[PDB]
Amino acid sequence: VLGVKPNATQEELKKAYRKLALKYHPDKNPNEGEKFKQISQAYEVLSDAKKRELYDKGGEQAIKEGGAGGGFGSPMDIFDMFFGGGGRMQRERRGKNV
Repeated sequence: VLGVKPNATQEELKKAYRKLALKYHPDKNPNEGEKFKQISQAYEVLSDAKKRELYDKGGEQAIKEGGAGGGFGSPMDIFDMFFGGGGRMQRERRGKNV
């Protein structure tokens, strides 16, 4: 979904969300505002110390987007999916029934 390969740097991803926020600029807060929020919060996860480290240490090779029963959600849910195998697989897509 992000158009990036497993060998992508967090910097690119950070850059992507910035563009995403500009691109998915809702200007309709009550309707498309939740979509923005997901990028903002997902971005915030990316900008999270632990998440950056974990990706940097040994996550990159898994960042291929499995899709097949991997916990598919929204484009921003990617991190929620990757960190969802620890008792969070029962959760829902971000922006589903909010």
